[PDB]
Amino acid sequence: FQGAMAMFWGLNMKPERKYSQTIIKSFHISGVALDKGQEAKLYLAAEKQEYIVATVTKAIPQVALDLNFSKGDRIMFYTAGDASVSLLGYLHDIDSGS
Amino acid sequence: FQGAMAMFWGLNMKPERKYSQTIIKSFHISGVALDKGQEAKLYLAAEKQEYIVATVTKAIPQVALDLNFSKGDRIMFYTAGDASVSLLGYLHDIDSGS
Amino acid sequence: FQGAMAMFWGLNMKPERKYSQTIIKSFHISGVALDKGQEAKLYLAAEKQEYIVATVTKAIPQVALDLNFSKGDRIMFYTAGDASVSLLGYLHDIDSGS
Amino acid sequence: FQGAMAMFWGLNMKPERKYSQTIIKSFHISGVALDKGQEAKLYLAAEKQEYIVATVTKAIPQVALDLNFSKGDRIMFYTAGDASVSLLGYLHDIDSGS
Amino acid sequence: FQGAMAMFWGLNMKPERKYSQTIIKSFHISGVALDKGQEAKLYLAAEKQEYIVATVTKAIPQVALDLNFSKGDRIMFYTAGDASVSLLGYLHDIDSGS
Repeated sequence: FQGAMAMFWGLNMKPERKYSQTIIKSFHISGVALDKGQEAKLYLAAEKQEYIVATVTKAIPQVALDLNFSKGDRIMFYTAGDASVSLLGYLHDIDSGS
Repeated sequence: FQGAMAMFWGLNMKPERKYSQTIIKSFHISGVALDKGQEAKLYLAAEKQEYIVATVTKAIPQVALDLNFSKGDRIMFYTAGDASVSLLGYLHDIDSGS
Repeated sequence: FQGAMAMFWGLNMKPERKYSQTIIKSFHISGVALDKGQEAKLYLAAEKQEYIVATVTKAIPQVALDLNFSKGDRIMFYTAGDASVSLLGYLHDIDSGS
Repeated sequence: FQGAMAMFWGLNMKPERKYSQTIIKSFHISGVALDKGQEAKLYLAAEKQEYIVATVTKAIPQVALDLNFSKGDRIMFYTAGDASVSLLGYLHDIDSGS
Repeated sequence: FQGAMAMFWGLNMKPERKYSQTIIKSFHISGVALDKGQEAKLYLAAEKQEYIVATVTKAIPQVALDLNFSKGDRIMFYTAGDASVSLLGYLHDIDSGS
C-alpha cells in the first residue's frame, strides 16, 4: 500500500469542552481555528500538567501550531471561553519494517 | 529516478466552491491564499465532520497551514464567502522498498 | 559524504519578473521576502495553473511559506507589483540506496 | 511497538525561572505561550551563549517556534519578565536499527 | 548512541556584523530574534548572491524562518541596522549507514 505514514486527523471542540482521551495512535496536531465563537483557549493536560497550547480568539481566528503526541501518554484536550474550534492534524505511523 | 517523494500540488478555489474529492495520492497542503477576493473560509469535511482549516481574507490574504491527507479517506474542500484562493501543497509518496 | 539531502537554494526576484523554469533538482522554497520594494505578489504557474503562493509587501515584508517542487514538472515563478524579493529554499535529494 | 519516534514533551515556566537542565533525550520544542502573565522573554543559554529564542507577551500571547536539542549539550531555559509560559514539544528518538 | 541527527545550533549577531563562514556541518536555522536592538535585517550572501532572509525589528521582534544549508557552500551571514539578534537552529547530520 506504499508509505502513507501520516493519515488525516481532526478535532471539533465545542465551547468549554474537556476531552480526557487516551492515545492508541501517535499523531500530530497542526492547527486549531475557530469559525463560530468568541474565544477559545486550547489547553492540554498531559503528564498531569496543564499546558496552554494555543489561544485562538476572534482576534486570532486560527492558531497553526506544531503539536505531537505518542500512544504512550494519556492527554486531556480542553478549551476555555466561548468558541467552537476545529483542530486539524495527522496520525503519524512511521514504519520501516525491521 | 532517486527519491522525489513529495511532488507539487495546487488547488485554485473559486468563491463558494465545494469539491468533494477522493484521494488516490496522499498529499500535504501547505498554504491557502487569495489574490482576487474579499473573504474565503476554507472548510474541509472529512470523516463526515466539517473542519474549519483556515480563514483567509483580505485582512489575512494568505494562510500558510500544515494540512495532510491520506489516500484512505474521501474529503470535501469548500470555501465560503466571496474570494478566489489558491492552495499549494505536495503529494507525499514516501517509498523505502520492502 | 554522509547525508546532506537538502542543499541551499535561493531566488532573487526583480519587480515584475517571470521565470519559466524547468526543474532538474527537486526543491523546497521556505521563504519569500522583500528588502527593497513596495509590493510583490509571488505567483507560480505550474500544471498550467496560476497559483498565488504569497503576497509579500512593505506591510508584510516577509512571507515564510512551505513550497515544494519535483523535477517532473516545469513551473513559472513570477512576481507582480514593484518590489524585489529574495526567496530561500533547499534542494531535497533524499537518497536511501536501493 | 512500531515507530513512535517523537514523544510528547512540555515545559511550564513560572515568571522569571531559570532551569539549567541536562539532556538525556533529544527533543524539539515547538511552541511557547502564556495564559497567565504580562511578559515572558524565553532565553536559552546553551554552548555558554545566551540565546533569545522567543519573546512571548500579552501582545504576542503565543510564540510557535522550531527548537531542537540533542542529548549531547546541557542547556539552560529561563524566562524574564512576569508571565507563566507553557512550552510544548516532542522528544525525537529516531531509530533505524543498525 | 542512537539517532540524534539534529544537534543544537545558535548564532548571536551584533549590530551590523558580517560573518563570511564556511560550512563543515550542514544545518538548519529556524529562527532569528532580537532582544536588544532597534532593527536587524538578516542577509545571507550565498552562491555569491545577497539574499534577504529575514527582517527582524522591534516591530517584528522575532522571525521564525526555515533556513537550511549544506557543507558544500560557503555563505556569509550579516545583519544591517542596529540590533543584536540571536539565531537558533540545528545541525542536520542524517546517517543511514550504507
